[PDB]
Amino acid sequence: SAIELLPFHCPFAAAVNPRLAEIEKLCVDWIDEFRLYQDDAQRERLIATKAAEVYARALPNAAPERVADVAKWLYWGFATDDMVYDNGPVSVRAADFLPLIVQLARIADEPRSRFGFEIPYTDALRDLTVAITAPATPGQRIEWRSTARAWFFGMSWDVAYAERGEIPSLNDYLMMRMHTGGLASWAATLGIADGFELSARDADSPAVRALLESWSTFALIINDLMSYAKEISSNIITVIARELSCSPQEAVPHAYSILDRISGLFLRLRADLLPGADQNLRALIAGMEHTWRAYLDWGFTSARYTPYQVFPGWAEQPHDTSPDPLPYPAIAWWWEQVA
Repeated sequence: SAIELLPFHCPFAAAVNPRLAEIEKLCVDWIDEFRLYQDDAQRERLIATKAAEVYARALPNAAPERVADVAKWLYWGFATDDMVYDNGPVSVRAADFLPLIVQLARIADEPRSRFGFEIPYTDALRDLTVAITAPATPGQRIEWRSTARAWFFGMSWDVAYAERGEIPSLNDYLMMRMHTGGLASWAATLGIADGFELSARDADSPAVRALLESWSTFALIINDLMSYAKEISSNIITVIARELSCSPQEAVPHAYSILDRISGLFLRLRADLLPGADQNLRALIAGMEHTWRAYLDWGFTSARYTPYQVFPGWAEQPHDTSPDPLPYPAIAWWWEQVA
């Protein structure tokens, strides 16, 4: 059932790499080099995702060659997504998905690994893995490997619920959405492209883990809200509708309440951490700010989610201003980290 989106609140200005044209050209030439499409129509649709633009908005100050390198990860993701999930009327079975997805996780870890059967665009996954990771630091490569594996594991969970034709509880959705959306992998690629890397102390610190998780969650809730109109099983709208036994339209104000309470917590943790933040944590927080705006500015102009959904506009203030923890025990601990 169709919904009406509410305006979005974002206290950060739009930003874009001033060499986007060059970034886009490098990516299109790479798309053609590895033929990440079966026909001209698929080629046009892949280019129309504007994966280069969303990365360029997240990385306005990064070297365009490195923005292009990490954008290949998202173009590959879109090309492989548009193939693997369009593979028959019948839902993909987790038991069929898992043996393929661990092979893709392995190639992200070590592209020299090869298998007796490989899906199309696996050569492209090898190429982008080397392009992204070869110039990176050892620590950045370790982050790339762990966050890629976490995303592939996350995908397996979405496939499990699609196979069962079931909707997860809101608590279970709020735990797993950060994993299924690969925002840890996104953050790892921002580090590689922009040239930053958290200390072990910062990366492990519960305040920074809460910052990363709250940011990951609300960013992917924005993704769900932008993708709903086009989708019409694990969308925030469908999850809340089932949780509260209400209509998808009745779910909308609840979705924006959760969005603004999680965004609100992110801003409190950001305010706590920025004064004492070293150059690396400052760079990550800048990347997080630019990603928030990037998803909104690109999400409503990209063909990836569009028209299906008109931009509902900008909100003067958040839809919910409560500082109280969300009553979801998977993520409630975040609020313990506010100083």
